[PDB]
Amino acid sequence: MNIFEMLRIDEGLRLKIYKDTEGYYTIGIGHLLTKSPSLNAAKSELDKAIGRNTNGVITKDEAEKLFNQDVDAAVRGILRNAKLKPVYDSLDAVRRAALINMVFQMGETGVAGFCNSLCMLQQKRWDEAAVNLAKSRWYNQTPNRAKRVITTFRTGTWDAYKNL
Ligand SMILES: *SCC1=C(CS*)C(C)(C)N(O)C1(C)C
Ligand SMILES: [Cl-]
Ligand SMILES: [Cl-]
Ligand SMILES: [Cl-]
Ligand SMILES: [Cl-]
Ligand SMILES: [K+]
Ligand SMILES: [K+]
Repeated sequence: MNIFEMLRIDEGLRLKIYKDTEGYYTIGIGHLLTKSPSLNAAKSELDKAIGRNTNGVITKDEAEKLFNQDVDAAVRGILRNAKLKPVYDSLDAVRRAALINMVFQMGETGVAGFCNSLCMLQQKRWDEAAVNLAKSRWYNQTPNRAKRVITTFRTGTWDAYKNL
């Protein structure tokens, strides 16, 4: 297991535009296109992202290219973020993947909204952090994914992604 495999499990793979869990047009492995309700706006964003006129359909290779860019940008963003970098740097590689997963799903600003949990993680109070992480909109709206991510933070293992 690694961050790519983990996010592939949590995000799926779809080659046509679809709506994510929040109703927003997305493609590939969780590549958000736009929050606009306009499908034509989403199709325009897709063509810009891929560099050709796609009409809403891409190949697996193209989905994986966007995914690699998105993972890279998430990590680089964490490192540029004065709130998230110290916590990231304090963690082992498995827990780092859980943090990247959260940032991929909700963005840097959203994860910075988890400061109470982030402090507990930085202090390596793993069970306390896990309890606090679940007191969130995130957990309520995507509980199965959140439970996997939280187990990864609690244990520092890949156990939640083993049967999957
Ligand atoms: S998210 C709140 C913050 C933490 C965790 S306790 C810390 C890394 C120490 N950081 O400076 C804050 C104030 C942003
Ligand atoms: Cl892009
Ligand atoms: Cl296709
Ligand atoms: Cl708590
Ligand atoms: Cl879920
Ligand atoms: K998804
Ligand atoms: K995403």
